[PDB]
Amino acid sequence: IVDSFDDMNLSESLLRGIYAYGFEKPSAIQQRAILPCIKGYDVIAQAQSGTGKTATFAISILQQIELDLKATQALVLAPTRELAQQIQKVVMALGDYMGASCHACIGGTNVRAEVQKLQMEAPHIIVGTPGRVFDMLNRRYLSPKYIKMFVLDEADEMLSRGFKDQIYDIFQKLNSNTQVVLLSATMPSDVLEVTKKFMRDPIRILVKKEELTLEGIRQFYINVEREEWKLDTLCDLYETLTITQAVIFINTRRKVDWLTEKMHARDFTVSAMHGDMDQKERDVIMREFRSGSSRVLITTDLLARGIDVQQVSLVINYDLPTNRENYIHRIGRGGRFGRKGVAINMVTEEDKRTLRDIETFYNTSIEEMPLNV
RNA sequence: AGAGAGAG
Ligand SMILES: COC(=O)[C@H]1[C@@H](O)[C@@]2(O)c3c(OC)cc(O[C@@H]4O[C@@H]([C@H](O)CO)CO[C@H]4OC)cc3O[C@@]2(c2ccc(OC)cc2)[C@@H]1c1ccccc1
Ligand SMILES: Nc1ncnc2c1ncn2[C@@H]1O[C@H](COP(=O)(O)OP(=O)(O)NP(=O)(O)O)[C@@H](O)[C@H]1O
Ligand SMILES: [Mg+2]
Repeated sequence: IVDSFDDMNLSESLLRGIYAYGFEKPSAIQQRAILPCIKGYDVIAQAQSGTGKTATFAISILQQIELDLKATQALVLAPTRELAQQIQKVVMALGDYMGASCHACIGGTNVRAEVQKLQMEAPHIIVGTPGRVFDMLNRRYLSPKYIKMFVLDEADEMLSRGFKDQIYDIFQKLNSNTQVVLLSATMPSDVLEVTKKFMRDPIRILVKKEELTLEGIRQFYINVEREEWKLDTLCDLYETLTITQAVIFINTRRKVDWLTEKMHARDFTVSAMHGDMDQKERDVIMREFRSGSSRVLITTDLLARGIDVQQVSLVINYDLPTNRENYIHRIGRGGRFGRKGVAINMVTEEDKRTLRDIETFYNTSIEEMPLNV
């Protein structure tokens, strides 16, 4: 445990970028994981939502970069285009002063423009989503020759059944000596088993499941009775609220579109976000929510992981998540870096089992919503 | 399953 960025043997010009970004003291995960990452160990880093995992790996990557080698030295993957873009902006701002280059390799962007930029000069760090990154590797416009660090953010999503093969196909193009770093708020037992295909006696920084939920996010439930409409329950509640910014999670794209329309039909101002929209529209919606121009986003799990909007203080689970790990991530959209937030769960009878599994596994208190608001 | 995840 190192409690000061000055105590981490970081180059002075990386420190200029850290302090310019506004950080003053390292968070708990930063105090524990930056040094092992810099030293080149494989690291599994679990830590509570919103406590600074991004800068943990960005700082470690930037300290390792050989700036005058104009070649890609580090590859970071994320499960969604929005998260990859967010991560890219953090690395680029931390690395700006020292002159590290960081390029986003994500789907839905002009390929010719990207290929020309890569042809101009290989960026030091690539942050991307797996499909586009593997495409660029396969076309040979991205070279793995000097990649010595491979970071999976949201690692347990990236190593799930639907992604692990994409990750493994990219991993095949990397040198055997590549350092591997995995970070997530959740690290379930099945994923930790999978990590042996990727990693060599790694350092494990884990959180006890009964201590994972954030103290500052008050969790509540509302029972929806059999004859009641969940839509009325949300609208009645939504009226009695003064929102700064809020996220409402829905399990399907179809239902996001439907709910957005219903809410507009009751003169509520919301915007919708999901993965079947054009990337230009996704970018606009995200930008307007980050800036505070729209106050309430209705979304799928596209935005459950990693997305950081400080002003979000309210999460509503209109549908409960289909796996318990996404519960942690969804409610973690509020309460970023020690702010107090609220999460509200709508619970129909068929939802009780799901919510019960969440409560007992994480040993967390979910209380009946009071009238205080 | 859902949700994500290249190009054309
Ligand atoms: C089991 O096979 C796979 O894992 C493959 C396929 O799944 C794959 O083709 C694949 C998709 O299939 C429907 C969809 C996909 O995203 C969706 O659809 C995109 C397009 O619309 C659909 O093509 C648009 O964006 C996404 O919606 C927004 C990415 C993707 O990448 C793949 C791929 C295949 C070849 C390739 O270079 C030759 C690059 C990517 C997977 C892959 C394989 C290795 C490494 C990473 C990813
Ligand atoms: N040392 C720090 N001091 C102050 N703010 C910080 C520090 N590190 C990170 N932050 C901010 O805390 C917020 C959360 O950081 P982020 O890296 O997104 O968290 P995370 O641990 O990855 N959360 P998640 O992916 O949802 O599990 C961002 O606004 C960061 O700028
Ligand atoms: Mg994160």
